[PDB]
Amino acid sequence: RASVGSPGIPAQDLPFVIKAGYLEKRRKDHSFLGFEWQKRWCALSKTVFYYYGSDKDKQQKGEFAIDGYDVRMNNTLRKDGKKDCCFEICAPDKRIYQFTAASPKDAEEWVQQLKFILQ
Repeated sequence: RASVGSPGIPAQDLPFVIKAGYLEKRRKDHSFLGFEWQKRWCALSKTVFYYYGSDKDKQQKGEFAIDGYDVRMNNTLRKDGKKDCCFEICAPDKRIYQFTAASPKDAEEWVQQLKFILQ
């Protein structure tokens, strides 16, 4: 872990938000209670991607800088009728954040926005 954690910032207060919206993020955990894909309010503040339980939370569940990462649509992350709504953001250390959007267009807009930054 880091020596000093990321400051908690209310969702409403985030600066320089390029794009924001509800997505579902896939759980890492093999064994869990509830759904694999958990609803998260996501926001890209400059190059930092924040995620929250809701768009009114006072503190993020987590965040990461996208610098040096890659992004793609991925139609294999689920079998359900949402197969064409999923994309992932891949880090230099092969950590992956995997997301489902409300529609294929919504996912593609996220990817385009991120892809345009990752250069």
